[PDB]
Amino acid sequence: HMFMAENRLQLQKGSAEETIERFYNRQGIETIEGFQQMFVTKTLNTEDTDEVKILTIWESEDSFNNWLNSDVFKEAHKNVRLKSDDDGQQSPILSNKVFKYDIGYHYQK
Amino acid sequence: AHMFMAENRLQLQKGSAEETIERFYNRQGIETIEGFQQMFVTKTLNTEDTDEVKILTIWESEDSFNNWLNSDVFKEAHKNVRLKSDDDGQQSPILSNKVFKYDIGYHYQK
Ligand code: HEM
Ligand code: HEM
Ligand SMILES: [Mg+2]
Repeated sequence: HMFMAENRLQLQKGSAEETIERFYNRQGIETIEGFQQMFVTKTLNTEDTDEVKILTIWESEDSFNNWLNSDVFKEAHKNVRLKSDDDGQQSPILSNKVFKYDIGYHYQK
Repeated sequence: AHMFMAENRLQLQKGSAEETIERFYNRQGIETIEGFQQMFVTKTLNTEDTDEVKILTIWESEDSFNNWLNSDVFKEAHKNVRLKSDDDGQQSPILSNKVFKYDIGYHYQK
């Protein structure tokens, strides 16, 4: 079975679009053996905080862990700040939460 | 134009995720919809008292999804689906569902 890891970003209202633009060019995730796909989504119809989800699809959980442990993961996140960080005041990113999934079925037309 | 994702999130009785996922192996018309691209059916990995299965559908547009939602094939696919809360839902492990909708701002394929 494939594996999915989600990073769920809790953002200030209206900041989804500027946040998504940060994901346009790859920073090495694609070099990890077992990486397959990524989607970056904006949750529609939110009334409070904006929500952006980063969905990554892998041949296995092991592949994902390999990326978490990689230098490219660190490089991609080096200038990322939460609003709570000492130098993070201007960041619209409030928090993140990671979700993990077994992919029990996939179909493509 | 951006792809669109619709999610149906199922809250399930503990232990019923795998049997529920098997119900999605066979297509029931969604593949005939103009704009339909992909589906993923997932089980959440956690320590909660209920199982959670998500059905993620990926479309060329929200319009395409709306067409499917209102279609005969949607009705056909779901005609025998019951919730535990239904009068005739005794054999159903499905406690509830909730729909979520997303704009896909970016996609990359290796
Ligand atoms: C620790 C909290 C995290 C925050 C606040 C965060 C936020 C961000 C931001 C803002 C970017 C774009 C960076 C830039 O401007 O160059 C990024 C990159 C990325 N993040 Fe996170 N992230 C976190 C951890 C994670 C985790 C745990 C995952 C696992 C799914 C993840 C998935 C990704 C991916 C796939 C990229 C693109 C990587 C690449 O192209 O190589 N992030 N993250
Ligand atoms: C009314 C609440 C719903 C429940 C309880 C439910 C549950 C189910 C179940 C158990 C199946 C397998 C059918 C079978 O056993 O033959 C199914 C089919 C399916 N459901 Fe739902 N569903 C609901 C509405 C939705 C919605 C709103 C979506 C939108 C994402 C969706 C997406 C799908 C898809 C893509 C299939 C496969 C259709 C095909 O192959 O043609 N469902 N649903
Ligand atoms: Mg808004």
